[PDB]
This record gives sequence, structure tokens and C-alpha cells, in this order.
Amino acid sequence: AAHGMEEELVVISKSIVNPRSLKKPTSVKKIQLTPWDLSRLRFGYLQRGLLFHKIEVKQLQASLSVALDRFYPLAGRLVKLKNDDDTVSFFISCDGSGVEFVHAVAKNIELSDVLELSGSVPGFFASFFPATGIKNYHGVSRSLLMVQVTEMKDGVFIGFGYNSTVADATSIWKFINAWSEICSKDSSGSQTFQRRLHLKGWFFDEIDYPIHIPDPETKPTSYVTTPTNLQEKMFHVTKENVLKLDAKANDEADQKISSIQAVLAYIWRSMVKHSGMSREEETHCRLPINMRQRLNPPLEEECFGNVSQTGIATVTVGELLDHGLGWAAMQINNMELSQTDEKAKAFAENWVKNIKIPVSVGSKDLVVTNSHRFDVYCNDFGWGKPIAARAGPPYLNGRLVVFKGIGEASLDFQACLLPQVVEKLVKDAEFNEYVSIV
Amino acid sequence: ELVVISKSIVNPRSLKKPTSVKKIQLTPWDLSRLRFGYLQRGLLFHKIEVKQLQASLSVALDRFYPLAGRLVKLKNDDDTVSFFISCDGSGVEFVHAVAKNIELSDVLELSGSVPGFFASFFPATGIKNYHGVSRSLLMVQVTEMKDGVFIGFGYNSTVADATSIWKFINAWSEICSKDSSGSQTFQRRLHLKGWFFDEIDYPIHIPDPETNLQEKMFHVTKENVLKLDAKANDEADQKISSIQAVLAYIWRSMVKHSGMSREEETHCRLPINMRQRLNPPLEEECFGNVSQTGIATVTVGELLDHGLGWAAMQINNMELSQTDEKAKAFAENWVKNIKIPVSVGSKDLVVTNSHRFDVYCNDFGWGKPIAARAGPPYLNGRLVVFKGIGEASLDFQACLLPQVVEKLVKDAEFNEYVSIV
Repeated sequence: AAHGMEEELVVISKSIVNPRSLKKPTSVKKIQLTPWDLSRLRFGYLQRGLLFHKIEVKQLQASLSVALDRFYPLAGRLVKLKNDDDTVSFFISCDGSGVEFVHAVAKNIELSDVLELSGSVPGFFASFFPATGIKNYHGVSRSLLMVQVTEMKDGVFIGFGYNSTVADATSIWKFINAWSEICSKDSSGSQTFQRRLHLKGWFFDEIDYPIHIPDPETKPTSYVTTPTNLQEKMFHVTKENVLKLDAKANDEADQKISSIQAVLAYIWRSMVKHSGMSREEETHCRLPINMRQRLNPPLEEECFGNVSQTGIATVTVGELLDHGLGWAAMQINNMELSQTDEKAKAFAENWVKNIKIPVSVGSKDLVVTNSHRFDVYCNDFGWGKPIAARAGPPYLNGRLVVFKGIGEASLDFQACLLPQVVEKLVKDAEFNEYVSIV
Repeated sequence: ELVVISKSIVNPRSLKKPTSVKKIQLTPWDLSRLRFGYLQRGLLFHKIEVKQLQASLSVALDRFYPLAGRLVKLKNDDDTVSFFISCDGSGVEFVHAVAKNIELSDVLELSGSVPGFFASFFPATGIKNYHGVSRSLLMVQVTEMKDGVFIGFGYNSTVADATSIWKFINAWSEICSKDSSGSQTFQRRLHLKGWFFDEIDYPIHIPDPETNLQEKMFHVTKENVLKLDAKANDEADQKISSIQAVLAYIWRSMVKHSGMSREEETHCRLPINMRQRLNPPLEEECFGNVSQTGIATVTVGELLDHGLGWAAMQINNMELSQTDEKAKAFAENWVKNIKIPVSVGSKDLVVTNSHRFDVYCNDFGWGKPIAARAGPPYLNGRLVVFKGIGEASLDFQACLLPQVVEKLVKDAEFNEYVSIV
């Protein structure tokens, strides 16, 4: 960290990285957007990143070209059509427009600043991500994937932002795995097996595309947000404590509760306990759901695209605090269970007809993002595995990014909370018994 | 449990024994530890291939040939005995084993009663230094895990200190990284420490040398390390180092929950590399045991009644105390009034290893290690220091009484600066 109020970030270059292919691509494929994708058009790009001891920018960029040739949708652009019925529609044109690639240097930032998230929000770390402020419908003129490699005093950070309409976290991490593999072996891709990309396709039989929707450019606001200062903290849960929380939750639960469910419920209760909310207030836990294996027929984890949804468990603060860990875990589990193919199909068909169910969320929710199932440490670009995975902006109170620990059986969380709540958690003896706050 | 797949003796690659075998004489430091057990440390990895590890070890032993030698015990005419090191190339014990039910998280999050499952990952458990007459001066065990590999090693403190063992590990990892066969490896010649006590004859004549502890990992962020450094340099007249401040804080907090009487004497023992402190100084790359234990002594009353800066200054004064003259006097003393203990220290803070060693530079070719750990023997108050992954973070492997552990977890201020895993 640099001394003073200002941190130096020098942008060494900004360029467009186009795919590379051996073979001749003849046609421009089009990917149609489902109601899931269209509902997220006004959301901001999702931003994540990996920390390394060493990265060679030249080889990284070269390998990125090949990886983009293989994951071609990430190199395309959104196309917006104006229909004759006053509506608009959107699709993805896989035209190889390319990916925005930024090379920057933060000479005074070191590994420990990123490992410990030493500042406040936005602080220095926000600058490490290239898609801050970009909304998904900006993909008509901005790349669907943006990459920023930032040289640090003693390391290198690779941050990326991606357009939700083109991929979910699963597909993005598959892309990162392939990119790393390519960079490790040979940057030209000669020595890395090329595989055909299996796209999610269109699983909404009774919905025609493109879907006509009101122009989002003139659409009124849907959500209300209240700006505030926030603080990020890293939480670590050891194998031993994960298992203790699992045992306790299943001891108080009627249904079988997963380890991750138990830990998430514990963190949810502990945050609500110190949030200062009143008992009658509503609190929610928001959870990403990979629908690939829920759909009928089911798709494989290899399927490319956004096949994910957000499930929401709703309770009152009083309910959550008056009940035990098992009860909150059961709330999460029930919310997860209720995501079915029939209901997804019905809700999409209704959404097309403007028959919707308003999502009710609060400013004090637990907003779980990422997944303990992603192996973030397999992303060795050729100079060693990363030493950490991190999330970037945008920020909001209650965000909890889940990362599989270095040890298979452990968990890391990047939490975004009010400074007062962090202060209260730091002083919570029981919470610090089970969770280690960095 | 744990299954041994193979056991080997690894000799130097370019083994050429000369007309005369080189002899290394042992100083009072080396001899005072003859009764102690082998020191054992290890590195955790995602992947290690054993064949290239073995070949690179053979190559590295060409340069670090003393590690392939043996202790030799002589019976003197005055009924005393003496010891020296014969660099005869006898070889290093190399054990390949498998523990399929142990995973990375178990070793990363080391915690529990000792000795436990982890003790079996180290090859020199129960071996004393004077056993070096028939056992190798360095022993290696690579234990395959469910999802990783541990390389544990034990070494005889008569032939090397932590500094030169870690430099040997660095060289070994470099060789295995870039040329495992040694086909293309040309190594600088080893510089031995030699004899720097001219008022002492060698070989020195000596008499023949022959609790439910728990282990826990502590982590100190760069954030809290700087906080402790500042809080110590505020309460101190003399410049205090970050490590001194952190050690002093851990000392006082352990003393506070030790249940000792205010009038009891407590000590902090610290390894001191004497290479630069001897007059004339020896080269930093000098191979051998050139380290001594410095001791800071206070009353439990004195320590608890003063602040962090005072304990830090005690440690710093102890360190400033470690002069050539002092080392000169200790040696002359010891040979007239020999002292070869078996322990002495279970109510002290026994700091071992050094934040100065770069744990994570030891990439053998399949990636940097994800952790460094210590093995047996176990000793109440042992505090093994490891450089953190970051720039100024610290990791500690602590052996403590269960009752002290429980008191430490409830210590709010302690957990504010120190993360107990």
C-alpha cells in the first residue's frame, strides 16, 4: 500500500484481442437470449480475478486469442433490433469483434494488500477490474468479456468482467481453465486439445425467439439503492469447523443439510444478529442455482451459456434469530429444492407475456455469489497456481463470495459489510470460534 | 494408517571418494546438542514425482556432501569420547510412503493433540543426534496424500543449522526444477565453517552422551504485524523490529495464561545466526551449524507488569548480547565444565526456525509449496516461525498445554491481533 490518500495506477496499454483460428470461419453464429438472459440486461458486469506471483503479459495475451477462438461467444457482441411493434429484441452475434484487454501497473500494491483486502471500499482494489459501471446491454458496443492484467510490486493480478447474458460463473470458470491450460502448454494452442463448444441452446420449447421486450433504454427504474461506505473482509472456515457446523445444523434439522448450507446459514444468522435491524424486518438469502441438472432434459456442466438463476429464501429477522442454525439451513435447503423445470418453464412463458412475480429483496440480505464447487486453483497459466481468487465491484452490503479453500475441505468467503457490522463480528466470540477473520 | 512403499540410500551423483575423507570437527555448540532429537521440518505440495526428487537429491548431495556423511565416535585414552563428521558419502535415507486418508486441509489446518497423525510423516522421530554414527545426517520422507504430497526431513544439528538446511533445500529444489538428472548442473563448491575457536583444542574430549501437548497454527496478518510493531516502538526507546514485537506479544500473552507465580522466572529462547557476529565474521553461505540459542530472562511479574515495548526491548537486548566475545566465553566455559542436556525448557517460549527463510521459493518443478510445517519432537512452548505468503505476514506452529490453549482462545485482545486456526 502506498503512503497517503492516493494510490498510483498506470495504464500501460489498452487493446482489442481478436480470436485466432487455424481454420476458416465462414458463418457468423447467432445465440438467442432467453427470458433469464433478458431479465439481466440492466445488471452490471460480474467481475472476478486471480492473484499470482508471476505472469508474462505477452504470452497471456497470445493464449487469450486462442482461448477466445475456442470460446467464441465471449468474443462476439450484442445486437439490438427494433421491431415494428414498438418493441426491441436482442441476440449475440459471434462476430469475433474481440475482447478489451488492459495492461496496468500498481507499483506500490503488494500481495498482502490483495490477500487481506487491506483497504476500504472502493479503495485501491476496485481499480484492478476493467468492467466497473458497465451494464450488460452495453454489450452492443463493449466486449462481452474484459480483461485487465495489473502488475503489482511482488505479483500480478488478472481481473475480468463478463456479461451475464452470455455466460454464468460456471461457463466463465471453464473458459478461465481452458485459457490457463493453453497458456501453460503452448500459446499458439498447438499442444492443447481443441474441443467443440457445446452451447446451452434453447430449452424453452413453447417460447419463440427473438423475444420482443420493451426498450430497456427508456425503461423506468426497478430497484432502489442507497449508497454507503462498505468494508470487505476475508473469512476462513476450516475443515474441522465446517464439519462442526454441519453436525450442529443436521442435529437441529429435519431434512439432510449440506456442509455449505450449514456454513451459509451460520454466516447469515451471525450477520443478521449484528445488523441492527428490527425483529419484524424482512431478511433474505440469495443463492445462485445452476439449473443444468434441474432442467428436463438435463444439460452437462460443459454446456456453455447462462443456465443459472437466483433463488431467494425469505424470513423475518425475529424468526431467524429466535430459531437455531438448523432452521436457517432448512430455509436455504427448501429454497434450493423448490427450483424445478416445470416452474422455470411456466415462469419464462409468463415473463414473455409480462406476467411476472416481483422479486422482493432488501439492503440487508445475504447475497451469496460464486460457488464452493469451482476449483479456482487449477488455473495455472504456466508460472504456478494462483494464491487467491477475489471479487471486484460492484459492491453491496451483504455480498458473500464463496471460494473453495486451498484445502479441498475448507472454505473462504469474501464478505462485503457495513463497518459497524464488521466491528460487531470481530467482537463476537462464538462467531470467531467457528470462523477465522483475516 | 501409513504405508511405506520404498526405502533407499541416496549417495552423491558424482561420487568419487578421495584418498582422504574430509573430516569436520565439532564445536561446543554442536556437542551440546548430541542428546537432542533430530530437527524435523517439511513442505506441502500439490504434486511431487519421487524419481526426479531422488535424482535431484543425489545431484545436490554432490555439493552438500557433509549431509551424506556420518558421525564417528572415538574412545579416547582418558576414557572420554570424541565425535567428528566423516564425509564418506555413506548416503541419505530416503523413504517413500503413502497416507491415502490424509488430505491437504489436515496439514494446512494443523491442530490437535500431539503426537498425532502428522508425526508419522517425518522420518527421524525418536532419533538422537548421537545416532548419526549409524544413521544418516539427513533423512527424507515423501508421503503421498489423498490430494497432495508432503516432503518431510530430519537433520542432525551437529552437521547443520536451519540456515544451511534451508539453503540446501533451495538448491535441491532448483536442481529438480531445472535439471533433475544433473546432466547440466554445475555447482559452486561448498565453503565449510571451519574452526574459529583457537583457544580450544579439537577434538574436544567429552563424556559419552549415551504431558498432553496440543499443536495449533497462528497467523498474523501484515495489518496486525504493523500494528504490533507500532505499539512496541511507541513504548520503546530503542528501535524494535516487527518480529521482535510480535514475538514479545506472543510471549506476554502465553505468560499471562501460564498459571505461573509472579516471582517465577520465564525465558524466551531465540535462534541466533552467529555468522556475522563472530570476529572475524564468516561468509553467509558458510555451511555448518553456526547458530546459538540466545536467552532473555525475566520474572513473570516483571513481564506482566510492563508493556509490549518492554518485552520487545528485553528480546532486543538479549539479541544485542550475542557477541563474538560471548560466544568465545561460552565455548571456553563449556569445554571445562561440559554441558550436554537432554531438555531444559518447558516453561519458556522456545522460538525455532526463522522468519528470514523463504518457505515458498522451494519449487521442485511442479509448483511452489503451499505450507511449511514442523514435526516431532514436541515441547511445551515451542513456537516455529514461518514467513507468510504475503510480504510481512507471519505463521507460527505452537505447542502448548490444552489449558493454555483454551485460555488463549478466549483472550479477545489476543485474537484481535493473532488468528488462531
